[PDB]
Amino acid sequence: GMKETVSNIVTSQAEKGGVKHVYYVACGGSYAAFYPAKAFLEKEAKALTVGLYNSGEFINNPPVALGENAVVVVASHKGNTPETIKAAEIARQHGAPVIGLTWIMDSPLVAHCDYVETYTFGDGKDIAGEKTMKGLLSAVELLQQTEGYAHYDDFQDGVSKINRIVWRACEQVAERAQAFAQEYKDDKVIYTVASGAGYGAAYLQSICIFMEMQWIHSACIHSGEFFHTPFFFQFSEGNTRAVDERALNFLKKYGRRIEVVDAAALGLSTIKTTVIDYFNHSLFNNVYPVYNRALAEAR
Amino acid sequence: MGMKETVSNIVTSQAEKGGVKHVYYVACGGSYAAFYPAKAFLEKEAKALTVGLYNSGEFINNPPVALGENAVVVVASHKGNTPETIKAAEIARQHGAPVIGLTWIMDSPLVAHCDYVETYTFGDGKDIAGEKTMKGLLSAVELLQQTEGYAHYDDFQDGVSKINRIVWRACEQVAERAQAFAQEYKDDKVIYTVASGAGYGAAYLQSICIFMEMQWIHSACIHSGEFFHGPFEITDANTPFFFQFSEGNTRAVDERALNFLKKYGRRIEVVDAAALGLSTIKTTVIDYFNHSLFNNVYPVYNRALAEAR
Repeated sequence: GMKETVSNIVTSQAEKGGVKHVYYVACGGSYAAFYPAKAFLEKEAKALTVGLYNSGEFINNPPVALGENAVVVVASHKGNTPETIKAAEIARQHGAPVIGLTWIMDSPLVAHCDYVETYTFGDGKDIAGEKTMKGLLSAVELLQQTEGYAHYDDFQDGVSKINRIVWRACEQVAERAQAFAQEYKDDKVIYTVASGAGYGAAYLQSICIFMEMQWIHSACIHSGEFFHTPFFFQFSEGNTRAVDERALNFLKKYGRRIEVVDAAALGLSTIKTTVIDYFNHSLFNNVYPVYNRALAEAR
Repeated sequence: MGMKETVSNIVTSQAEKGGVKHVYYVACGGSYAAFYPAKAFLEKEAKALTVGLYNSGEFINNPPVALGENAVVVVASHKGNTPETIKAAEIARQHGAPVIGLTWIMDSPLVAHCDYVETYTFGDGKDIAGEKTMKGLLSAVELLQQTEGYAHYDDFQDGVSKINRIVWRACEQVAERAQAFAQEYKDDKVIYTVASGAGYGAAYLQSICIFMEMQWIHSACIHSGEFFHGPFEITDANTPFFFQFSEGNTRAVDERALNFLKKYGRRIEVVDAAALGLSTIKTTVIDYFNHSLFNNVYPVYNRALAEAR
């Protein structure tokens, strides 16, 4: 478990000055999957630092605080990406404990980590166990076991709820997804829009899905960026909902074509407002496939 | 010298309160990516100091819990009237965090909500040594030097003394190529920028600003790290790339990406810091000068591209 893994780390490093620095390092889909974890530590930590790196950049330009007071968390689906493996090696060379997240438990990556955690994956998976959620649980536990986390139980409550929310949401959007697919099957460019701890899910939707999967041009616009062609709009619940609302109003005043995917309409608010931020990504990242499958099958 | 003094006042003021432990850079728009080098600087170089970089909207709606008496907030607003950025300054001040404001305008409403104000050079013929990005960086270098010490302080200052001349010469130097670029690309509906490292924000600005809102050409900014491995899925055949070839610790990342794109025969406009005279700056600090180079060279390319229509 993450709890136990972190316990072992906090123990192993206590005599070395403790855990002061957290680095999430991955490529591609796995990089975006750690954005909620970075957002969590940035919002919630008073002592711990957090950094999120592309694996290439990390191995070519490691931080000076990489050492015995750093924990490095690496992710690679197949446990094969050479740059992420090299990140783990470089971490261990500096005396930093390495947690690997992988689906393939005897991949090359496992050989260069101190701890390995796996996640649920594919159709039918339980969301409470998915990669993003393991990344978040690493952050939650690293916080809780170093400085304390005031909303630990609220977070675990959220973990116990998110699977049911997502399965229901996927059912709920299934009709709209059909219409969306009709209305957008000829578009060569679709923007995504998001903010806050869920931003990474919209970034994945642009890059991994529209561009790399469907040869549709895309960019992901932060909601705050409009002040200073259709839009696939991520309307979050929690502390940046007001940022998103302002952006949506703006877009509608230009009569843009906008597909709105609203966390509040999809039942996310059974999660307590103390932690709801951190569950936007898991909602959107597991709801978008309904829209994407429909889009692809209209083309 | 002014930024050294400001930070000196803050270090003194926060000393009997536990010291400065957290630095936040907050802005909208063009000011925001302008602080990416400062973020990259503290992330690479600091052992104790945390750094965060925020859009003002997100800062005011979701402020970090560490915002308090051991935090410093640097806000930037050009005319000093971004309501969100004024509100960011006010929220910090309410939390007991010293605020440094960056503006071109000493009279602006922003000045009334900052503990300290620094101005910066602006417009054509400006001293790059004094530009917004550079003041952001100097806040970071002084905050680090005056708290933990900074091993490359003098090298950093050397860089500051050279950057203005490097940038003006590079602007003259690319004038011819910029013409050719303009002709080559005048008919294009999509240009991607590519970059890595502490200069990435300049490539982000180049996409989202210049391209996507000066020629209304679809653009996006892609990190060099995306082009390490096949398959080549991201774009179709004819989509071209405006490629920021950095000097410093991520040059190798960029070199890999560049070779990947050439291997697949892509249309690439290369702007190379190494070929524009940045390499007089010591390698200990050269990462931090990429932004100021590219952000001040791109105008030449962009003016010619807009004219070629």
